[PDB]
Parts: sequence; structure tokens; C-alpha cells
Amino acid sequence: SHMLTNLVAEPFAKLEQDFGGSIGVYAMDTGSGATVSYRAEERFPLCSSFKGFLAAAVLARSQQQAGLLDTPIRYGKNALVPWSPISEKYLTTGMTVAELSAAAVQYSDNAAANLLLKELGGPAGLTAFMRSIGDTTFRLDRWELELNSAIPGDARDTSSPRAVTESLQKLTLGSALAAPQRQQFVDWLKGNTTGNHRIRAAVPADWAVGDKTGTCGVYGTANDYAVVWPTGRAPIVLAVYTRAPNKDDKHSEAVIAAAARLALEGLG
Ligand SMILES: O=C(Nc1nnn[nH]1)c1cc(-c2ccccc2)n(-c2ccccc2)n1
Repeated sequence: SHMLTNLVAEPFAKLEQDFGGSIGVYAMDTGSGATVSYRAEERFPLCSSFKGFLAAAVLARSQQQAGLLDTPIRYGKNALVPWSPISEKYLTTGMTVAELSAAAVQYSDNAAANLLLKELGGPAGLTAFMRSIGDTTFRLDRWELELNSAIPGDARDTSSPRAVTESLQKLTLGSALAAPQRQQFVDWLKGNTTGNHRIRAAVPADWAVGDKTGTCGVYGTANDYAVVWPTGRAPIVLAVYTRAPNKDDKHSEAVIAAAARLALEGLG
């Protein structure tokens, strides 16, 4: 589908010129097979958007570990990382593995993320899971909050919008997860609360959307990926990532939404 990529090439370049940074977009229409690419193979910092794959990784481990999702996890005050709005409310009680996973996806809870990263063997364990579903691009290298440095040219804690999309499609529509675990992942993504102004702001009001956002902040680095379900039609999977050369460059949610629109425009 080289035709549709060329259709939106000039609009995408004008958008990233207005933003003053780089924009990486990949989108595939599972109803036709048409794809749109713009910097889709370049590396962008994952930021918080890794927590979606972190939850899918926990779901795959629950398959051969029955009752993993129900295992209570108690944690002290030192386990609290800045921006842990869900975990700091159960500090005196604890939470379940499934609760921590839903908090990491839907609220980007950081203490919950590090607690789950520890459950999987650290960032290498999550990287191991993505390789095991066919993703050779994804890599996680550090924990919260070190993974958010978004240093120009640093491949640590990065993936490509295409690999993100391809892996998201495998885990939400393909066979990387079993039918029970697949629906829970889609359900966790559908209930995300942090993405109202990104991909969700780019789709019609009747579309069902599951997404996970990321906001390094520095270097104008923010992102969003989603599986969107048009009414009575096959779903589209897409990923939109941005970065910028200067540490104090500001990210733009509006730019992310506008990029999600141009990709849907490219696919129809
Ligand atoms: O990515 C993020 N958030 C999100 N976006 N979409 N969903 N969640 C996100 C949040 C934060 C953060 C900010 C303040 C306090 C605690 C954490 N940092 C962060 C962490 C360290 C250095 C620079 C940025 N990055």
C-alpha cells in the first residue's frame, strides 16, 4: 500500500513542521489491508505507553499460572513512585495483580507498573515477552521513572510506531493472547482515562476505542496507540508518536490527534 502513504506525505510533513519536531505514524485497516506509514520505522521513546504491553505480558503469564490475576500484592510506602493515584489509595491494604495491571493501563499508575515489572523479571522480562510474539523492535531498558528521559538518539525504552501497531494487533485481534485474556486486555484499554484528547478526539462519536497514552514531557515526546472499532466495520489499529530535538520542547496532544485524523483520512 505505497499509494496511501504517499497521499498523506505532504500533510504529515506540514503537521510536523508546525509542531517543530518529528511525528511517527502507522495505521493498518484490518478490513482491507491498507496501511499508512510516516516515520513508522523510526524509534520513538515509549514513555508510559509500555504499560499497555506490560499488562498484556501479565495476561500471557496468567495463562500457565492460574490465579495469577487474583494474587494479592502488598507493598510499603517506599514502593510508591510519583504519580501513583490508584496505588497510594490501597497503600494500607494492597491490591491484586489484575488490579495493578488495570491501574497501570487505565491510569498509568507508576508504583503499580514497577511492581508488575518486578513480577515479570524487570524490563528484560517484558522485552522477552514482545520477542516471543514476534516483535524484534520493542525494547524496555529501565524502570519508572528513568525510562522517560527521551534522549535524542538513545534507543533505550523505544519502539517504532509500526512495531507498536503490529504487536497491538497481535495482542488485541490476533492470537498472541488466548480468547479470555485477549478480551480483558481490550477491556482494560477501552477503559483508559488518560487519552480523551489524542486518538479518541480524532474518531467519530460512535466508535469504540481502546488506547494507551504516553507522555515523557521532555523533548516534546508524547504518544498514543489504539484499536478503534468503526460501527459495523472491521477495526483499525494505529500508533502515533512524537519527539523533538530540544529538552524543553513541549509535546502537543492536539498534534497527536491531528496525526490520527490524517492517517484515518489516508485509509478512508
Ligand atoms: O508518560 C507519562 N504519563 C502518561 N502519559 N500518558 N499516560 N501516562 C509520564 C508521567 C511522568 C511523571 C510526571 C510527574 C510526576 C510523576 C511522573 N513522566 C515523567 C517521569 C520522569 C521524568 C519525566 C517525565 N512521564
